Amino acid sequence: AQYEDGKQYTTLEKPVAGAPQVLEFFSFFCPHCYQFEEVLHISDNVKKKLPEGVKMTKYHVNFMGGDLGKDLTQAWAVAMALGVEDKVTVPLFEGVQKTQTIRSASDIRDVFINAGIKGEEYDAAWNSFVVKSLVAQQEKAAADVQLRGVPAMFVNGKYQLNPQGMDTSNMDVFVQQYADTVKYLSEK
Repeated sequence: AQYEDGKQYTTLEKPVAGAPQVLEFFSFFCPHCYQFEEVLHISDNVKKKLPEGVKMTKYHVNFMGGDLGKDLTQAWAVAMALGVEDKVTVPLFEGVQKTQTIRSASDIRDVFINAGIKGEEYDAAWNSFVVKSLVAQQEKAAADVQLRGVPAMFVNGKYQLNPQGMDTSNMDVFVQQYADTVKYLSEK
């Protein structure tokens, strides 16, 4: 057929109960994730095609970058709690990988301050248990899909996107296939 298990996607041996409908994993340290987000715009292209009543969820991962990697997962939790993901995603990627001016937790915070988030507001969120549980949720989700690498995307806790089974040709043909595959999986 057009969409095939083992080609555009794979099927988790162990489906995840109560998982987000569309779950993306990434790291601000991840060069392919930079490409995915800032050049290919995978998230946005996927969202433009998602059915009504389907939400996209995006989690950060710890295993790249040591202590700064975990700081970034905690800051991503802050971004989720404050609902400012679309203000900090680009300057966090560029700060980590382009300018490489993000080297400490304070440098991360600066990105939020510069983006208009009040210091008191960031710090309260940073130290909150709501953010601790969001960090735990992201870690839990990684365990549940038995995550081995980023970027990655899972649909309805049952299917894993398999970009190596898609075409690499035109980045755009690739992006369209990826987005088309997510939509197909969402309706499966």
